[PDB]
Amino acid sequence: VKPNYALKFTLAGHTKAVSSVKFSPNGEWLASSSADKLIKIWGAYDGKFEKTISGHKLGISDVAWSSDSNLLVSASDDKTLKIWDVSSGKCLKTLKGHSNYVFCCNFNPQSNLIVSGSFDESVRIWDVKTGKCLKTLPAHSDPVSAVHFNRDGSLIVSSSYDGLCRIWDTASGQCLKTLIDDDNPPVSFVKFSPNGKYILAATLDNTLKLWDYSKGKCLKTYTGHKNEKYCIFANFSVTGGKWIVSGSEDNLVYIWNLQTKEIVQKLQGHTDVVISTACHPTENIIASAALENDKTIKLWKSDC
Ligand SMILES: CN1CCN(c2ccc(-c3cnc4ccccc4c3)cc2NC(=O)c2c[nH]c(=O)cc2C(F)(F)F)CC1
Ligand SMILES: [Cl-]
Repeated sequence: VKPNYALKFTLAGHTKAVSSVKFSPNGEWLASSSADKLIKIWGAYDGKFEKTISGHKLGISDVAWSSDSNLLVSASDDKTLKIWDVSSGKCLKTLKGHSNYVFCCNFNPQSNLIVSGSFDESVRIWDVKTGKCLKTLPAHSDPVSAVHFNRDGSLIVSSSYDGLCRIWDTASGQCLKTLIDDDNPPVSFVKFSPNGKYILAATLDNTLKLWDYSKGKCLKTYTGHKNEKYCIFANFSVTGGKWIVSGSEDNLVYIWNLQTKEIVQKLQGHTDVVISTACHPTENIIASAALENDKTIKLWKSDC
C-alpha cells in the first residue's frame, strides 16, 4: 500500500547542477548530465563512480540510452546533441540543426532514431547511424520541454511552454493530437506509460496529470508537490507497487499511489530543487538529481 524508499547512496562528482539521471535499460548503470558540461556514469546498484564522458561546449540538459544500453545521446545548451559509445567514450556523431538550446532527447525503441526538443520550438528526428536530421517538426509556439517515443516508436509526444501536449506520427511528421484541458499553463514534462496507453504530463501550476491519449481525456491528477519554475522529470514506478514519482522545488522526491492519487512517501535529503528522477527497470530503486546548491545524485531503495 506504501513503498519504503530509503537513502542508500549519495553520488558526488558533478561540480554544477545535475540536470538529468537515467538508468540503462539493462539495469547496470546510471547516466547523469550536468551544467558542468559532463556526463557521468555510475553503478546502478552500488553507486560507484564509473567514468566521465566529455565533449559538449556548454551545459547539458538531458541524456538518454539506446535500447541495448551501448549508446547515449545528450542534449546541450551548445545547440547540439551528441551520440556517445559508452564503452569507449567516443563521440560517434554530433547532431547539428537546432538554432538554440536543446533541452530533451530520447532514442526510439528500435534505437535507429533520436528525437529532440529545443528552445527553438521545434522537434527534430535524427538518423542515429548518419547523424542526419530526417525531419524538423514546427511543433510548438514556445520552447519544447520533453519528447518521448511510445512503445513501438510510431508516435512521439512533445510538451511545450505553449501549454500544449502534442502527438506526432513518427513516419509522416503529421500532428495527430493536441491535448489541452481547462487551462494552458506551461507543460514542463511529458512521457508515455510503459504500455503506451497513457501519457503523464506536468504543468507549471504544481500539477501532474495522467491522460488517456486515445480517448483524449484526463484520468488522474497528482498534487501536493511544488513545481512552478523548473522542468522537473516524473516517472511511472512499475517494478513493485504502481506509483507516480516526481521531483519538487521544495527539495523532496514525491511518490503517489497511481490509482488513488494519495501521496505515499516524501523522500528527504536533497538540499536544492530535485529536477530529475528515474526508476530502475527491474528493481525498486529510484535515482534523484538536484540543482546547483546540492550537486548530488541520490539512490533510494524500497522493499516494494
Ligand atoms: C531532464 N530535463 C532537464 C531540464 N530540461 C529543461 C527544460 C526546459 C528548459 C527551459 C529553459 N529556458 C526557458 C526559457 C523560456 C521558456 C522556457 C524555457 C525552458 C530548460 C531545461 N534545462 C535546464 O534547466 C538546464 C539546462 N542547462 C543546464 O546546463 C542545466 C539545466 C538544469 F537546470 F540543470 F536542468 C528538460 C530535460
Ligand atoms: Cl573517467
